[PDB]
Amino acid sequence: VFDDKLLAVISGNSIGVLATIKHDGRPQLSNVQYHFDPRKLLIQVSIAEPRAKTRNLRRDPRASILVDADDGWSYAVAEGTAQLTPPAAAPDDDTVEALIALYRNIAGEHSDWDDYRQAMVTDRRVLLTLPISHVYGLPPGMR
Amino acid sequence: VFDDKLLAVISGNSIGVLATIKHDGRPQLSNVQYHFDPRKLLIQVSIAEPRAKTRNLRRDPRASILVDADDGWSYAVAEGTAQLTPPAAAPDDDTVEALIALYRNIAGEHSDWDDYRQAMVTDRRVLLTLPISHVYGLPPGMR
Repeated sequence: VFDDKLLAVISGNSIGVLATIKHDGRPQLSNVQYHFDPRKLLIQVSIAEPRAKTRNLRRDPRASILVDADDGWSYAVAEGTAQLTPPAAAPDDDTVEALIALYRNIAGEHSDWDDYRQAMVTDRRVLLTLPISHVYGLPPGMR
Repeated sequence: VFDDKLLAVISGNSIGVLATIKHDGRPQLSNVQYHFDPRKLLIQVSIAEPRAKTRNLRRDPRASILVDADDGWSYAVAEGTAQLTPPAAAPDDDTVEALIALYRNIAGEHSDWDDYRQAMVTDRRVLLTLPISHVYGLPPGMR
């Protein structure tokens, strides 16, 4: 279904442009760090619980992330309907535990897990899981 | 002021991620080459009529462009309402002249302007002018 060349771009990077839908219908853009599960074909990112115009994400979870290739203009865009965990509220709740696994997948073992836990709570962190439904873009070539 | 920091990010780059809105309301992402006019605070890009982004802009002109700072992580996002010229129809029309102006600003003096003129018509090129109405993001020093 998906172009392996585009999936390779996603696999060879760890940051991209996340796009969600604001109340007025306009996309909200940001540079985020992500984890890509190549078998389950899903992308995971950590965000603070949205507020104001960005909160619309809660009622319309359609999202996309653009990832840059290593050549001149190539890029891949993963599209899907995001699933969100409730915001982190306790240093040991299910959400934080899930965010610890995400951190491990993206950066590895943290130096002060206790600091991390409180940071997640202070930022009302949400783990956004985006199962990939559509992949498009411009595939890089032999180089 | 703070906006000056976001505008400096935009002024210091020539590529960004354009987000248009699909027929169904979902964001559509792609990258684009651009020229920033500090004089009128405009972002100018060359797009082809048949492309998805152009068709999206013809129905809903709202657009956003995210640009990375020189650190590749900090960024700025320009939000505004796109103004599109009709597609180049004749080698000497105003749309072509506007595209010649853009080419000079982005790449410099073309070797064969007559060839460029023909090319713009063949590709149904359009000049996208995005006056920056609002800017947001996390400029250097905030990440």
